[PDB]
Amino acid sequence: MAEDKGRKVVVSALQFACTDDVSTNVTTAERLVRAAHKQGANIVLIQELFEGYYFCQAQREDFIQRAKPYKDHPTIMRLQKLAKELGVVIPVSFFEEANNAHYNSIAIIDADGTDLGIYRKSHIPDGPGYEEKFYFNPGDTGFKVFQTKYAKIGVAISWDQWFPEAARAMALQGAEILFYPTAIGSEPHDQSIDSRDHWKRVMQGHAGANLVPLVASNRIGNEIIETEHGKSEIKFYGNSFIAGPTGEIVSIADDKEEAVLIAEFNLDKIKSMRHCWGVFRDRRPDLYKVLLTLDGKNPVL
Amino acid sequence: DKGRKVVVSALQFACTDDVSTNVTTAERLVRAAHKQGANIVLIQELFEGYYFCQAQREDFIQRAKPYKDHPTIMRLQKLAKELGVVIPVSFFEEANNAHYNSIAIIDADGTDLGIYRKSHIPDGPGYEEKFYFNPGDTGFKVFQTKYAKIGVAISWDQWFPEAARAMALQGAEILFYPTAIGSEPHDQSIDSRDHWKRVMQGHAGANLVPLVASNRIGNEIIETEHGKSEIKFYGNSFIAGPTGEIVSIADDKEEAVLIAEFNLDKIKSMRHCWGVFRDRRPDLYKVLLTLDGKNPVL
Amino acid sequence: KGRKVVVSALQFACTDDVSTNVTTAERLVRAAHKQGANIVLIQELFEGYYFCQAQREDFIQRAKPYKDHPTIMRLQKLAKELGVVIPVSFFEEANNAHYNSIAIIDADGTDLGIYRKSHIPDGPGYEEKFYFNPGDTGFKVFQTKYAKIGVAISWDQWFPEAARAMALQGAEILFYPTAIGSEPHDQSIDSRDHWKRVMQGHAGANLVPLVASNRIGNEIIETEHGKSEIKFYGNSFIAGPTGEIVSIADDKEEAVLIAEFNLDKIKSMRHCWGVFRDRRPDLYKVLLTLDGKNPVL
Amino acid sequence: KGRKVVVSALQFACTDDVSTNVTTAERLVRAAHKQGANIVLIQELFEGYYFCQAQREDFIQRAKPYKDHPTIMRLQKLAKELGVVIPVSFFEEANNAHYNSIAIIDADGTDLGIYRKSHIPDGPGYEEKFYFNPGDTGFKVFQTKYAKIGVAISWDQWFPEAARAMALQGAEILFYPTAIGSEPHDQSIDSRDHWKRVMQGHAGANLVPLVASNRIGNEIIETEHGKSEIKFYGNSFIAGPTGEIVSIADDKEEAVLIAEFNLDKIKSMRHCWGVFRDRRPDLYKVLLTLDGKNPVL
Amino acid sequence: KGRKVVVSALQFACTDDVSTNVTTAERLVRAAHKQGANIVLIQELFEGYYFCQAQREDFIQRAKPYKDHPTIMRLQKLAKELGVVIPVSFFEEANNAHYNSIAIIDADGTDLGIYRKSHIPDGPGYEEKFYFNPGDTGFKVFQTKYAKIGVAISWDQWFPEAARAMALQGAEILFYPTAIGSEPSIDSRDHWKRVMQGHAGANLVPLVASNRIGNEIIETEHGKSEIKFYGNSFIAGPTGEIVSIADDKEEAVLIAEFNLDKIKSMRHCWGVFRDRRPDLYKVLLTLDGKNPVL
Amino acid sequence: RKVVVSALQFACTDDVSTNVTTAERLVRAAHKQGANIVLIQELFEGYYFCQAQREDFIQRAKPYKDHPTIMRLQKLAKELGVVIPVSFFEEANNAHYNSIAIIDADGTDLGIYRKSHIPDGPGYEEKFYFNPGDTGFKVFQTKYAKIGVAISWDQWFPEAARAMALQGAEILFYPTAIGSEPHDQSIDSRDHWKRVMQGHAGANLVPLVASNRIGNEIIETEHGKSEIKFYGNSFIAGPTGEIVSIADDKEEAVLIAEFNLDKIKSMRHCWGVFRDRRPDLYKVLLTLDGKNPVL
Repeated sequence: MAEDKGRKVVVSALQFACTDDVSTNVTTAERLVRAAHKQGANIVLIQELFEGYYFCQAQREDFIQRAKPYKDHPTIMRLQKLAKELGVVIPVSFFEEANNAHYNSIAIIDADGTDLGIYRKSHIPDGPGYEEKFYFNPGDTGFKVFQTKYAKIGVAISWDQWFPEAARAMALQGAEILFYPTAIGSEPHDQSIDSRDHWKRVMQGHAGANLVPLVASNRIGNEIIETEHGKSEIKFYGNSFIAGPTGEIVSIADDKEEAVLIAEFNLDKIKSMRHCWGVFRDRRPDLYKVLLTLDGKNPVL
Repeated sequence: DKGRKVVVSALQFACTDDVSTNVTTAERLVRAAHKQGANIVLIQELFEGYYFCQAQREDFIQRAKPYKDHPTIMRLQKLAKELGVVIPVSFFEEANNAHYNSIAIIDADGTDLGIYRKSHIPDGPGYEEKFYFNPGDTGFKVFQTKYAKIGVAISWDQWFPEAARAMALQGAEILFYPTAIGSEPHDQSIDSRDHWKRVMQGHAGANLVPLVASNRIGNEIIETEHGKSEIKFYGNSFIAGPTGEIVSIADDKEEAVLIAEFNLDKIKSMRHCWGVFRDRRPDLYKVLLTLDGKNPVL
Repeated sequence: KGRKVVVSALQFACTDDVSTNVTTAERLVRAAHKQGANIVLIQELFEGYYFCQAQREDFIQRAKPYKDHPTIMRLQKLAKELGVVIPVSFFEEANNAHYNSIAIIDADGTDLGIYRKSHIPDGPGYEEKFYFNPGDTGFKVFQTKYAKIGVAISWDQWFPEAARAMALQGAEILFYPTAIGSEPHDQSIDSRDHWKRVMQGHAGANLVPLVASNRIGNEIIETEHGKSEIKFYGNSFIAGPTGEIVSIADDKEEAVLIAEFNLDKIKSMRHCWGVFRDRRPDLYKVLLTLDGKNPVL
Repeated sequence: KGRKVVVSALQFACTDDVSTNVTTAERLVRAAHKQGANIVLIQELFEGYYFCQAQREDFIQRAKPYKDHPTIMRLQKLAKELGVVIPVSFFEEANNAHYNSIAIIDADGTDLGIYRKSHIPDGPGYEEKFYFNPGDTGFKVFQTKYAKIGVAISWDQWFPEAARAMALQGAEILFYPTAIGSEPHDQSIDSRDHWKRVMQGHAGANLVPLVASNRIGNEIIETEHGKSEIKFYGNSFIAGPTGEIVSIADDKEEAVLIAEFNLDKIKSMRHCWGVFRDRRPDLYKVLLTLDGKNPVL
Repeated sequence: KGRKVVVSALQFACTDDVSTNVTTAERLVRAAHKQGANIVLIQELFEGYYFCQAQREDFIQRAKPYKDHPTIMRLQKLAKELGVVIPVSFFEEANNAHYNSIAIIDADGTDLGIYRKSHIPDGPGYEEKFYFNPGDTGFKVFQTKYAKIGVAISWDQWFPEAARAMALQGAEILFYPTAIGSEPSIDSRDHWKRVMQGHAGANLVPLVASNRIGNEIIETEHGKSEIKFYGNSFIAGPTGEIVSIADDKEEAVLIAEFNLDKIKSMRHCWGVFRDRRPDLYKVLLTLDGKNPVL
Repeated sequence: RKVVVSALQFACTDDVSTNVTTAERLVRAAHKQGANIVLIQELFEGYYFCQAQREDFIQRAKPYKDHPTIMRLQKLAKELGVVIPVSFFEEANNAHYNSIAIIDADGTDLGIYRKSHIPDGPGYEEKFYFNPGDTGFKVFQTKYAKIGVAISWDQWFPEAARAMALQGAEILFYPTAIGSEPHDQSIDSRDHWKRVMQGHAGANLVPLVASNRIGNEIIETEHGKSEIKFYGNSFIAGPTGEIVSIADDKEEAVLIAEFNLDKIKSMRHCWGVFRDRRPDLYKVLLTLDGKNPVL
């Protein structure tokens, strides 16, 4: 009796705490990637801006200079080594310097060690605790998919995950799995804001509407940043998870543990399911021009 | 709790294949909803009869009727005006040689505010809608009622984030989806109800607007061109709030009246402060105007 | 005297094995070339059975990318070896979209592009809407070594708008690869005469010849509700520029049909007759509605 | 000899009451009119305190739609009465988008349309990116009774690209209503000389006059993390077409600045100077990057 | 703390004898170095009188090729001897085309490449196109031992786009060798400085300008033309503030130290480059404000 | 801005290459007489073929794209530095037009205008050949000036001149081929033709240029020989309508008038008639029958 045929891929969401020291956090990442591969993982997802604290609680001049070029990046070069050694795909999130522009970016490292390129975060959040608009130009790559040894994947970043347009754009270009490294928690100006359920439901919705699985890796722990106006704290709420192509959660972490989440998907069965459900056959792009507005009337240039 | 408040309702009932029975059933539940305080009441898809799209039959097409002087619409305008409630009326539209799965929005004073024509048309065993309906040519609309600016789409439209975003971008404060979905006659292992909820809950959370879904219940057996075909409609009518939470839900067999109050001033303030509309990137969305990921449609 | 072009319609039966059917196509293309053909037309979805009687998940996966398609690549070699133009019908996968498509191969083997079927039929026996996104190429014409040609697919042939669109853009000949027969739900529907008249109208109205290649044979497909059967009724034909039939096959024979046209003299006939001079696009806005009143977005 | 135009920059301190502040605008506009002004410029967001020191939910709901805006409508009445052109800065709600916008009223009261602020500043004291979508009108010029003018907003004034965009589309005069002062996290920043120089640069590069109107006063805002204070530094000015300052206000008093320009003489001095006939747009592609290599989508 | 760099603007009067002028350039480069200069700017076309003033067929001879240029080669030796970066303005012959050009020499004497003057006035009061084709290099930056630098030439000075183009590409200091004066009505010295302070301010990069001084009489098609070049060479900082300036009549050696790391951090925090909108800048690739050029 | 303009008036054979030799040699004399903008008569590539309605004549038409004649008149436009409008019979897929291409002084081809008003009747069976044009009226900005180019029968319609002058036209231009009628030798149209055009100039305050064919022409039709005598009277009119240079009905002519156009924009702008117009009252000009707007 034969196994069910089709390409299988094992994916992983990792969840951990960071210090504001880069060598410590990269060592933490190698360790969890290694544990993930030991559980059979093929593609492994590390959370947003893992090289340090989530520094965007402050709006500081000196924190802008934590950016580094994409070219010859020490963290990327090191994880390229790991990727080739274990035979796994590793997206690497980093703060990019590009002449006078800066971006929250992610380089996709393939399972032979090859850097396949970058995605630059398109949607940039703002407000207390999450002052990203001060640091990052809005991304200019557009939504991208990457052909890896195991799959065509879509990778976007954190706040991108709240936007249906991004998931769909990746899916229309052939993405077979979506990946969202993330940094999200409490909000220092209002301790009654607890966004964790809202956060999951919106992404489950992307998974179900595009009929693709979806991986989110989010940070844990409390971090305190010195700001222009005193110290500010966020408690990162974990809840890393993996969802299947109906938006079912197949694996989930809690709000405090370090975790290695693992799941297997038959990409050929899911392809077949995605097409028979028919949503991509029935879409109406002739009726979607209003999505190219911000205000419901006026197309942007 | 200061601000403009509005009470919405999802209804859920079984249909026969006789229009008079079904409209009497609708009148009964609209009155029950109003009794419980409702301002806007949502009746399910194609509620005038059995869900006839299980078959592909010449005679079934001639069930359509013109938007103009439609008797079912005209009768609920009288009810809308009597109770001062907004009532969207789903009907099978004939428009010269075109046909549409449509919906007419009656305001609380009985005024017909216009129509929306279903945009996304499903197909497959049990749900052969592409055989009857021209794909919709109104575009996604919003309507200004006495109580709120609302966005109404139809059934299968509910699977498409593009449709919810289009209504929200145009100022819709609450979304409405009358529906008819159940089992599928070619495969008894398909159970879409959780998948169906999750995708709608995602629209509500991504646009931060409340969302109302009225779905049919009961078994319906149609005589098709190839023999009997049966669907069991699974109910699960629900109301979701602006973060995607279910605040009110029905099971898969009970007749129901569901009721929720929403404060639109607070929800507006919340939707804006969360920031997604401030942060969208239409400059990077051109690929949504493709089907194949490469070629923009004409 | 003037530019002459010999066209051909092919009519044959299919199994559901690709290699068999392509072998068949190749055999008939060669036979037409031996009789002088420059442009040879193979029927719709000739790679296998007309599977659209069913609405099946597994049949959707018969589709294949346009890129490096093994059937198009095979027939490019044949085009080249023969110096003929060969429109190649295939079921296209393009990411999550799917189309009933056709690639136009020039007489030097060059893939000149594609047209994605625009009008998608539906109903018992012909459940095409389940399988194909409505085409997004628009109507096209293709400059080949012999002629500017307009190629659309099957059900497109019932629409005068398609023919007109092609002719306005310079098509000098129209081609319609086709799959059409009886209807499994009503044995009394016989569409063959109706089908011809409508196509003859297009030919007469635009003053351009027209070529239609249709399938033959009984096909029995297993569907969600049991067996379903179509007898395909052949009647592949070539019409001239006043819509007269110059060549026609019966409803069961395998056939190779040949006809020669003087394209310069037809052009001059088409201009002289006046219609493209007298068209009133100022008064045709209603054709951009479905319902006779509301223009589509 | 030629078309003369008298333009004015206004400068004043704002209170927390809308209708008080619009009356303040009315009084200074009347005073500019009396001294002969044809086009009068009011500072940015003059309806109230500069609220952008804070990032607050409730402050967002201070926005109002462009349609039937009561401050725009009141100012239309005044433009018509006095025969002056008045651009009106306001916080726009447009369904779920919000912008920092300006409506250009013509000397007969006619509302010519709006520009939405393109470049949105950020940082302590000036958290504008929390409130405004980046503008989607693009740079505009408006044809008024007296002159084609280019109006942009505040932070837009640091970008040579905006001033050039407007001059290329025919602006004869540039206007920049502004709100700028000290910064709450660093009392060592005094940007007023820098801010002047950058604008004087635009005037001189395009050979067009330029008007800037800036707020004065200390404003304390209750933020999400406590009181934050800006001292607005005035220095409203008018510059000539070589970038010379012809009129300038101090850092704490109300002012009405007046300057006359001969627009036909300046136009002629611009054509002669030839910079526009000598530009190299074939070499300017890199301006469509952020990072000096990748063109934006 | 940070990379500190000393830059210099030189100003002198030219004779119309080449050896004399190159000897003058060398004397003043050495003097800049003696005061600590790391990068030294010589004014445009310094090997002689400013001749674009005449429409003389004979002055076309003065152009020499980029390859093996006697003046460039001599200045290469001096760059390598003193450890200083020297951009060298010259009149380039290249194959039936001619350009107003400049070649960047690094502190080790390496020839890092060439920029060609992009904007060429077809004015009613010059036929400069007579000598120079419009440049085909586009705007460049060169990585030197001390800094990334952008260099442009004479009329380029007027064009905000050229300064922005160099800045987008990492230029940390801009250099503008020029030559400007007028007949013995108005004088453009303030207009010039204001436009240039403008570019430094908008890009938050320091900016060095070297302009000649002196009267010069050339015989021409009509007869005599005379120009009094007005000097005012200057160095400006990253907010456009003038930190050193020359007068209209004497030789000068201007010196200023910049901390390029502090300036980088200031430039990025001010935020102009984070906030640019290239999606709304297309009209800049038109001449007439409506039609794109090729 | 002192622009010089010319009307030309010459004989045609039915031979493309020779006729192009005559335009060549009269354009050259225009330019030697100081001409900036030089006009060439309608369908000058051969005889006025529209006396017959024959199928083979429709096939005289040519694509706009890489047109033999356009391309040669472009080399010459470039070399002399003169602006030259070029009449030709246009093929466009199955459509056909009576069309004109405006060539600037650097040889630059600036775009086409397509004859809007199509004559009909004996000798002038133009409705048989030409689709009514779909370009609209057009003003081409050239190096020398904003110019208004329409074709032949267009000269009869005040709306066409008025439309061109609302769009910035400083000069109007009309290449033409009119003369005797073959059905009725009593009909003399030369004074009537001159006068209608003079009434436009006056009404818009813009100079006007009408170039026209001379010489006799027999065409073999579907019904026998057919003869027009083309009467010239190629003329330049000023902005009051006064004719300033006028050719005869018989001989080859090179006309010239200098105009101070910045001075004529002042005469016009100051006369007040454009701002005096009442477009709220002109809806009736969008009907054919005097009450039903056309769709």
